[PDB]
Amino acid sequence: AVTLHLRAETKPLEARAALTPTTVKKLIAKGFKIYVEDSPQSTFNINEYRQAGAIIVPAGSWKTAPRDRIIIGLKEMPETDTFPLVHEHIQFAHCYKDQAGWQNVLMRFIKGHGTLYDLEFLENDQGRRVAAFGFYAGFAGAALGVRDWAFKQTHSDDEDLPAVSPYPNEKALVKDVTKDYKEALATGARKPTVLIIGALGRSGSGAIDLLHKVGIPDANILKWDIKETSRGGPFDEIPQADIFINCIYLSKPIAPFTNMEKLNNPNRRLRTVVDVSADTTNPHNPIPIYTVATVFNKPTVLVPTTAGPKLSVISIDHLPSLLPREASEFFSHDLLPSLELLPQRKTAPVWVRAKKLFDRHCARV
Amino acid sequence: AVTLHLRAETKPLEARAALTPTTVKKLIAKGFKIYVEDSPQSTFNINEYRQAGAIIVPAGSWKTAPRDRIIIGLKEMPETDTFPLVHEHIQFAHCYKDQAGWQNVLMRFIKGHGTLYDLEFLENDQGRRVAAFGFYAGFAGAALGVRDWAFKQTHSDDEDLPAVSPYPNEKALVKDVTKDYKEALATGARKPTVLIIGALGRSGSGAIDLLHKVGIPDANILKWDIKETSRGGPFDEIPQADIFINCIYLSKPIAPFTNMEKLNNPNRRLRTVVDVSADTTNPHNPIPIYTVATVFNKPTVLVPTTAGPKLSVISIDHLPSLLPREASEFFSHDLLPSLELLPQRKTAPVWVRAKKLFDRHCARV
Ligand SMILES: NC(=O)c1ccc[n+]([C@@H]2O[C@H](COP(=O)([O-])OP(=O)(O)OC[C@H]3O[C@@H](n4cnc5c(N)ncnc54)[C@H](O)[C@@H]3O)[C@@H](O)[C@H]2O)c1
Ligand SMILES: NC(=O)c1ccc[n+]([C@@H]2O[C@H](COP(=O)([O-])OP(=O)(O)OC[C@H]3O[C@@H](n4cnc5c(N)ncnc54)[C@H](O)[C@@H]3O)[C@@H](O)[C@H]2O)c1
Ligand SMILES: [Cl-]
Repeated sequence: AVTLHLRAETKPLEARAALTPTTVKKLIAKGFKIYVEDSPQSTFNINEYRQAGAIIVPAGSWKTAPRDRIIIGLKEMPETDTFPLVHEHIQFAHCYKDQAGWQNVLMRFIKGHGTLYDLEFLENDQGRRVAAFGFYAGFAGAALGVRDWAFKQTHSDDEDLPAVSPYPNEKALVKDVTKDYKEALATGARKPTVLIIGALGRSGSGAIDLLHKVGIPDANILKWDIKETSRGGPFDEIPQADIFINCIYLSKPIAPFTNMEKLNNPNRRLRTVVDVSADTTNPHNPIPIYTVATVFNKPTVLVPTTAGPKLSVISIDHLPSLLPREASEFFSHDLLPSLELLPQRKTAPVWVRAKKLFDRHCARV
Repeated sequence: AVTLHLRAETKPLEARAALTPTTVKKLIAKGFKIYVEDSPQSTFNINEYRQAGAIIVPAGSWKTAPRDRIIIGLKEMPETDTFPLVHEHIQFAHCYKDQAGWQNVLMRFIKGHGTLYDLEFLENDQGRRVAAFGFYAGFAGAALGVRDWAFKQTHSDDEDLPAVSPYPNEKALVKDVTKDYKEALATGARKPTVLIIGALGRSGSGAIDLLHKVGIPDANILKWDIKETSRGGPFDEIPQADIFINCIYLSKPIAPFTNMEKLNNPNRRLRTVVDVSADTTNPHNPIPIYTVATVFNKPTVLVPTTAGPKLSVISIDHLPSLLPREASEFFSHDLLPSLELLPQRKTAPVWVRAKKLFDRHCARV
């Protein structure tokens, strides 16, 4: 009879939810009791949770909720808040990797006799995260990649892709990319060849998924993972592709995929780099041709080349925000097996690892 | 505007389908035209396919269907069919690994100018299968493993687990297993510990799923993969578990996981071994404790031991046939993205690889 209480998000702009109406309903089928906070920034209507069996409660009511409820939320809590945290919480606390005030954070739990299970460290036994936002970052990344290539075909070099905003569902995004894509083809541009390094992961998968839905031929989509890069870069297949999408979780050092001298070639076809990895400050960044982390309001940045057509990078570090409903559905569904195991949290190693990680980190203050 | 024609299976006791009413409905929405044969032996009611929007046609219609329709089936043609095969066919034809009659099968295509796209060699660019039957193999294996362990609590050593028969659905199989599991716990047996090697793969995840659905604590389920076995065998944890489920894909020699010397021990708790891999014939076999390939009517074989309690092996090589419905849903769902590229089969690499494989084996006659 586990009880869960979905905290409304307070980080501004944040529209994703850690439980969606669909998983709330699955959870109720399993005998969970579920409270959901009314949150007007959430991309899900409160009515959808109500049809699903949720008990609707006011925003912020977690604070005064009985200490049997598990508080589940997605992003970290207000800085303004300094009161002791008494419940077990599930959330991204962003305090395990020395982000300043991480001690304040843990202090509030220590003083409350409260527990943090950190979404970011829910792993299976082999070290893979159970729930991440990969797919839709890759999906959204690819989609702006296409809109950027398309914009370069229909507008002069001195206009940049304008400021982009989130979409209420996937079908609305695909229609808009599709429209821009068809406009590009009317100018006589060749359909893009799109190179994806790291294609077998979550984001690679989403990228590929977007491209199909948009209508780029399958043979136009090159799908590289470990074995295709193993010789080491730079790779000639990068300047030659129209769009290059870097998905990939960087760990090892690794040689660069491409560099300024290979890209300064008047035979270069590459219009658009979409760095889903966005490991820009890393000293082994496989694509060191840019520095700016782009954002929604300014989604692309020029790569100053001496030769070839105008080349731009997308390096948004918050891509799944483009599609909050779908990023929330896939993530909640990724999380749900482990949620089903909350009645066993005191012995299930997914939950025990996360409690021990918490223990290890409190010992550090 | 592809047309697909779902052929009725003729292989004795084959109840699965390559397309389910559910993927038919998704394919129709992408603008495919789908005809479904009305099947005596299929686990789906023809109404389900009719209400998904298939056109219903008699058994055997594919034989004279126009050559615009792609004929999709699951298993092999009757050995006794000799007429020329004129269509594009998608199925498991089993003639690429030199099975007796492989030329005869190919000859039927050569005489007819047909084309085989073999379901078994449908793979991505990194050489991994797009669609296999792993999950419900592991799920059905685990059910049978838990049901054997339990039988050994409630019955005597001279009795073996009774013959099993396909189930109409998951819930039914789960209700049986749960009941037998509940009775076994009344005898004061310890909740079993189940070790799964190959846990991360398709069959591993199926095995984990069943175990959860029957209420085996997550902490009792030891989920091992490539990392956990690198030190190499034998492994002391195998004799110490109640149940061991081998879900590995075996691709090179590796030291055995266990052996009779280690099994021949007063202290051993291991009661039931489920070899889902069922690589009995292979020299690399990592559990060579048994020689017999068990079957539904006789699903365990005795392992003779000189010490410890009664031990059995389950080595059924057609586990997915016990849940033909679910097995079909999961297969058809995995194959679905590939079926969506059929308009592009002449250039989509996944299909071009299969056409290429076919032209290679044809040249061989
Ligand atoms: N920009 C964003 O908004 C955003 C959002 C979420 C995640 N991410 C980031 O995206 C990256 C990947 O996410 P993911 O979930 O898809 O990881 P993932 O593990 O699922 O995929 C990583 C893939 O890249 C492959 N790979 C690793 N190194 C490689 C190399 N040298 N050459 C070729 N292939 C290689 C891996 O084998 C794997 O298939 C991570 O850095 C993640 O933090 C970014
Ligand atoms: N018995 C049946 O009815 C039936 C039906 C389908 C498949 N299978 C068999 O199932 C086996 C696996 O099927 P799958 O779809 O789960 O394969 P899979 O590739 O999806 O997963 C195989 C897993 O084994 C792991 N692994 C490989 N070698 C290992 C080792 N030495 N130690 C530990 N882990 C190892 C891999 O990392 C992978 O996670 C295959 O041999 C297939 O032939 C049997
Ligand atoms: Cl073209």
